[PDB]
Amino acid sequence: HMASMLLDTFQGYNAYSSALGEYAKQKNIDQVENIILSQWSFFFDEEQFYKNQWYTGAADGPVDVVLNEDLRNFANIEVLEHISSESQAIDEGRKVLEKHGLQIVLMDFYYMNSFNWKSLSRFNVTREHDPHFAVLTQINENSVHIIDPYYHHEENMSMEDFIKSRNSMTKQGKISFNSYEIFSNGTKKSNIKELLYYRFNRYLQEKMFGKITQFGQVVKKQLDNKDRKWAFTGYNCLNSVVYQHQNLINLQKKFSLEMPPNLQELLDNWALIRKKLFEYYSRGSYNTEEISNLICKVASSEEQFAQEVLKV
Ligand code: NI
Ligand code: NI
Repeated sequence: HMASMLLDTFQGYNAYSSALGEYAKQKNIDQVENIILSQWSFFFDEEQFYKNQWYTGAADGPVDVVLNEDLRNFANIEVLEHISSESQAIDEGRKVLEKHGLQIVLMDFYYMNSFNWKSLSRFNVTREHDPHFAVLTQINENSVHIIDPYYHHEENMSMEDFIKSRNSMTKQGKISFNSYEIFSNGTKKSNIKELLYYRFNRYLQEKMFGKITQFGQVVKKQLDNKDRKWAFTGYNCLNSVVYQHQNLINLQKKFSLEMPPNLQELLDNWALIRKKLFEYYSRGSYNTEEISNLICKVASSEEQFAQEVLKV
């Protein structure tokens, strides 16, 4: 685990958007960052909930397909998912690094050291096989250098561990050396007002606020206080929603946008939902009716907010 201070890597709103945005920043690719920072989305998969997979937040994953569509539609940027093999992945990395200097790779977070596993043991943290996105910067004789943009860490990983991480079965499915090529046959210029108008229109038309209500209604039905792991998953999933709210506050300041006056209050409500979910998971604090009521209140507040944003 890393000695130095944290890296000033692009946060985005999830691991995928973090990696795309950090890649775009380092390689001077315009549009990508603004398209990420203007995203406004919510999903809920009740099937994923009862499999205790990542069932809510800004976007399904690990690959953010809606973000890929936005990059194509707004900037004519195509993010191609390549698959490779145990015998080919490193040579293909060498070719990518010589041409581009960076390779975006799907990795099993289990093998990464952005989290100090030794020190976290004390706090009853488990080391899970979760998919994550890293940026490969260097291939050496027996090791590689990777950046973790989402967690603002970097490390030298053994060639053995790097290959293992990129060939691993995770809780969400199999990695086979997946990498992400950012391509344009002719980039297109988008604007902040267009990006927000399209996002907030889609949010209302697809009734994404309804998916918050669904999440809340499903929380209300968790009557078993002895099985709370869903609450930790929910806590982690909603980080993406907090990041979108903060990203929109930061867009408002940068571009002097007119916003409804309760954006910070909505962010605060999401932070409270996350606090109550974590403390419920951790030591059984609060109750599922209390948490459900708050999720259903924010659902209505988010519907109203999206309507008010589209008027201005
Ligand atoms: Ni650290
Ligand atoms: Ni800590």
